[PDB]
Amino acid sequence: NEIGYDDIGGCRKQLAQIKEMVELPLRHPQLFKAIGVKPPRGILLYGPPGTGKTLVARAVANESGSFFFLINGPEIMSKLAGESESNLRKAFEEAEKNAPAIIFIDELDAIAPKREKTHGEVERRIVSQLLTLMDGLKQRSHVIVMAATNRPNSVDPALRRFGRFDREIEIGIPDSIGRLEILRIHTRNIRLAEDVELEKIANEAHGHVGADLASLCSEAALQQIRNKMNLIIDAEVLNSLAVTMDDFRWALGKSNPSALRETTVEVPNVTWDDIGGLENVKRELQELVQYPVEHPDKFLKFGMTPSKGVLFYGPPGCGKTLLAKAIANECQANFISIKGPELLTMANVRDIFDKARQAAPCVLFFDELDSIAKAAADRVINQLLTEMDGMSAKKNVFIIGATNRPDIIDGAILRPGRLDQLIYIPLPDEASRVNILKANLRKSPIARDVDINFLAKATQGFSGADLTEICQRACKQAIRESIEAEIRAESEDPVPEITRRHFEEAMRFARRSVTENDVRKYEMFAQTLQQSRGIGNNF
Amino acid sequence: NEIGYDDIGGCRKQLAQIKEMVELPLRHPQLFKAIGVKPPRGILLYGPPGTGKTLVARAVANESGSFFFLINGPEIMSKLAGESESNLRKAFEEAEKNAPAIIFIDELDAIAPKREKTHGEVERRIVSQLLTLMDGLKQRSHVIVMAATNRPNSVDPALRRFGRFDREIEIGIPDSIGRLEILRIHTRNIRLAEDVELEKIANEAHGHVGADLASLCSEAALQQIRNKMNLIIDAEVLNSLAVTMDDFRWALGKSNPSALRETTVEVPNVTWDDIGGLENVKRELQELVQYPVEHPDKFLKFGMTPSKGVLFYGPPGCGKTLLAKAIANECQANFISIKGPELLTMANVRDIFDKARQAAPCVLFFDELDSIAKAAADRVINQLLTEMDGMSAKKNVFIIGATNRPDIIDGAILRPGRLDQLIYIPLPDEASRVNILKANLRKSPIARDVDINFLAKATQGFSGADLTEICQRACKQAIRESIEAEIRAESEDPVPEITRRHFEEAMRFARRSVTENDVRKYEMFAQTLQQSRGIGNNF
Ligand SMILES: Nc1ncnc2c1ncn2[C@@H]1O[C@H](COP(=O)(O)OP(=O)(O)OP(O)(O)=S)[C@@H](O)[C@H]1O
Ligand SMILES: Nc1ncnc2c1ncn2[C@@H]1O[C@H](COP(=O)(O)OP(=O)(O)OP(O)(O)=S)[C@@H](O)[C@H]1O
Ligand SMILES: Nc1ncnc2c1ncn2[C@@H]1O[C@H](COP(=O)(O)OP(=O)(O)OP(O)(O)=S)[C@@H](O)[C@H]1O
Ligand SMILES: Nc1ncnc2c1ncn2[C@@H]1O[C@H](COP(=O)(O)OP(=O)(O)OP(O)(O)=S)[C@@H](O)[C@H]1O
Ligand SMILES: [Mg+2]
Ligand SMILES: [Mg+2]
Ligand SMILES: [Mg+2]
Ligand SMILES: [Mg+2]
Repeated sequence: NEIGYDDIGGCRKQLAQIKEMVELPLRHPQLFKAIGVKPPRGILLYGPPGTGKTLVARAVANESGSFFFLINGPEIMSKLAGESESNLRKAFEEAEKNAPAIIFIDELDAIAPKREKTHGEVERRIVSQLLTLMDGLKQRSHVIVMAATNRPNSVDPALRRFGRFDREIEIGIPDSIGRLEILRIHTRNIRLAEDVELEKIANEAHGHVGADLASLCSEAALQQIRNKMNLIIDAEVLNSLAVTMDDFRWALGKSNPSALRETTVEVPNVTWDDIGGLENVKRELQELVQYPVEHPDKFLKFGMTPSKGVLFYGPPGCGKTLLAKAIANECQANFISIKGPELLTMANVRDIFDKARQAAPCVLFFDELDSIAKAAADRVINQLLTEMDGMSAKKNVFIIGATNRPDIIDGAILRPGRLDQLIYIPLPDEASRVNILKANLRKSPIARDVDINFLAKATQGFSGADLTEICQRACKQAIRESIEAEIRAESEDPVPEITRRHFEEAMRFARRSVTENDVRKYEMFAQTLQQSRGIGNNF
Repeated sequence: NEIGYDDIGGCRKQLAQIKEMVELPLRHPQLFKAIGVKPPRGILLYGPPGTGKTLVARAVANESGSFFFLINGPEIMSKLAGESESNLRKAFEEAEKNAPAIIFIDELDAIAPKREKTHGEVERRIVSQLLTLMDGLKQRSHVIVMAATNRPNSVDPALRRFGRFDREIEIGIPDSIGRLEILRIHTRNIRLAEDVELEKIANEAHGHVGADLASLCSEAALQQIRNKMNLIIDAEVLNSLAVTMDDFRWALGKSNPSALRETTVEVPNVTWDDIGGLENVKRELQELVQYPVEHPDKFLKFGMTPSKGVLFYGPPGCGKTLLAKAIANECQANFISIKGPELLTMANVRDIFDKARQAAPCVLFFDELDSIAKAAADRVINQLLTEMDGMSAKKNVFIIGATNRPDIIDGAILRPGRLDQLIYIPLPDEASRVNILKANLRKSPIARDVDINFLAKATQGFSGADLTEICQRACKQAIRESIEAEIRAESEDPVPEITRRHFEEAMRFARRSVTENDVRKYEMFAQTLQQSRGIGNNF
């Protein structure tokens, strides 16, 4: 029952990073003496609630082999004024007496809030004592101080300094692969039916931290019990209890994960095959994003630093969002998406650029920039420009912007050193429209009588989103006939695929979302955005 | 006199959940052992004041069969600091000593306010002690901690974490059926006249929580006593005391319920019969809302996910609110209505979307969107967009918007994934007008000389609101004639039905509300909203 590294999933990188700082010095002390390293003695784990950073603490407690002392934030603050000071002092004194040792301070924000913003005098005295104790740890003393907080910005800045907590590890939101690892860990003692495919549950559990995935496994078991209890304890029933995929899907539907609104920094699942049409832009994006990462030596050879800012602009529904996700996928680079409405609803723009820096190859995408232009907006745009200037081209963070309104985009964002690579995403041509329909219909069963070539030549001027709407309306016709066919059978297989007749009905009321007059305006700005940075038509 | 489950009405599902989480593990521990799920240990009951959560606590205390300890937040906070700390500690200690046990903390917000926003130090110490005690409950110990608050957002977020009050049950505003149940519960010991129909009172008591209904019964009985005494104790008078429907209606008229301004999440009472002539829109809304819920298998089969966003637009007074209510009714889905003025009058949009998520099949309606456009407005619209983008299409929450001003609707709301299903609600045609008049006159007696076809022919270009106005004017004419006839009879039924002369009088000054020029503009915007998302007529 004792927790170990095997009970933690989704943070393989972080655990190895912790081991290198807690276990490796003790196993091989001569490595650090040989090279002259100052091994870290302050480690701060941070991340949203439920990510498993108290679990990591329990793992290090039971695996490090060094004396472990656990300080709980609320426990210290629940004591009287004098007794909270003594417990902190006794914590460090015992650690130095039993070196090597690890002091773990869970819920550091409870002990060490910002002194400027702290009201009580006793609380501020505890923060001061912790700083004194942290500074009182001699280099000889083999004492590593670990801390965990889900509010890192609420901690006193003095503690996040050299010599004090100076190494920060993010136990963040797990990705799809990590979610599967957690589910496997939490289903080891739960009977599962043969139809349970935890891979699908992991892929569908967006926004779920390990704490949420633990609840999901628990709830699915209860739903299994509910089904049996409702029908009905006989031993046959007890031996027939096995969580089925239906229970997991029921649990996933009712689940309300706590990390839905957190920014995601995972590699997207969109590939080139999801776009297809924009061949030239694919090649251009590879050179702008892929080459600096894969072939950094060649750029050093030719002596010119790559520009790491791009701007997609064009008519709505032409794949600007898909392109940003596909390129990050090809490079296997993290992807942060910040839609324009999110920016306006929000020192938080600085955090986004901080997250992008932590993700070493990262594509930082600012979608729907037209919202800022159509609009706080001045503060948001100026903050973006300052952060872009603070992002060096030598760091593998690529900034991409997308706008459906190149007519109202501030020229400061196009300045060299900023989104100066201007890529125009036009309406698809007939050949492109064929590929878009093929891409959209991959998952759908289509009858042999459907000619995508005919659809492409009928959807002249149709944006990529419009073509998706035709497919959606084609499927709805198939579902309608499927339901009607089922009623006839019950009241007295029938439609297995999406036939041509469905597409005929789908295209009856279809109209292009971008008018030819609008296309003329977009083609005008394909020639004048580069020149929309001086006086222009303002005088 | 002891309170039990029979004394609680309206919250049947919540009581079932509480039984499953409290009683069922003890009856069949082997049932949980077999499937490897550990029952929960923290339950938070939340809801507006008076909904019966203290009543639920009393019921569980008298029915669970496990040691029950009650902690009243005001009682703890009325004691000195050490006394309050000792009382909490003793509560938890006694609960652990007499397991299985339930600790109920009534008014948890009084004990555990947000520490950042708490001024005193003793309060913070109490909150920290509560957290420590919650974390000190071992898995082996069979202690379930329950808490009740009418201000869940005022509770310390740390207490709503995993391993803490991690399961929340909403004891919310009862619906008509629940109101009838509560009224029946509270009329068990009150003598009722044979003419008392509690169903009508329950239907008419909008915004009444159980406490308001208890007060309503008490006030009706007081009104009966008052009426009897005003005439006048003789035993005949005492035995003639029976609450009549007049007393209940008087009490209901004088009652001022506390939950009037709370958002309602009930299934609406509007059916298709209240609309009539919008058959194509009815079928479309069925396909959009009902099919995903009833036939998810077909959507998964054809491989394309359904869009969960709709936008009604068209001339004013044509039935956009009625359509949303009726579609919510047909699917038996919960309905939340938020009007534009409400949004502008308000971190609360997130609350609306959370409520929508809790109601599993829910139609979230944003009516009178023209108010935002005519206007805080930017913040509201950006929050709406962000929340729409956070609502996955795999969850059965459907978002509908209605606007009488398609000319000033922000294009971001029409983006694919957002309210991209644009449905146009035109002025009714002659047959639609006939159906509207038939629907509006169902409850009203009408003379056989009234020809609805003639009215429909005369009301060319009239909206549904105008036809309802015509009906209201006819009824006013009938009431006036009835009053005049009554006066004549008293000073010396004559008007049993609404004759065609009344309709002739009503139609005399009736004019259409949507001009033909406005009809032309609406018909044009029926072609250009899909295209109002790029440059458009801005350059
Ligand atoms: N990465 C993970 N791998 C496996 N189980 C996990 C993981 N993260 C969370 N869990 C489970 O969910 C529980 C969450 O508890 P904690 O680890 O204390 O969460 P946390 O990281 O401490 O977040 P806070 O800030 O303390 S609320 C754990 O006890 C595990 O049972
Ligand atoms: N080239 C394309 N290939 C395949 N699908 C496409 C393409 N362009 C657009 N789509 C579809 O249209 C949807 C929206 O496209 P996006 O990638 O968001 O382009 P966009 O520039 O963001 O336009 P909007 O304003 O967001 S609709 C995608 O999710 C696809 O379903
Ligand atoms: N669902 C219900 N069924 C029956 N009676 C109810 C119900 N809800 C309230 N009542 C009655 O109204 C009284 C007040 O309800 P309480 O449960 O005491 O208040 P509450 O739900 O705790 O709200 P707060 O937040 O404590 S003011 C109860 O004692 C009952 O007499
Ligand atoms: N198709 C209809 N069938 C029956 N009654 C209708 C119809 N359209 C409108 N009405 C009547 O008019 C009232 C107002 O209609 P709504 O449902 O509010 O339509 P609307 O789109 O909201 O227009 P407004 O601006 O709110 S009046 C309803 O309560 C009905 O009494
Ligand atoms: Mg923790
Ligand atoms: Mg997009
Ligand atoms: Mg109460
Ligand atoms: Mg309305």
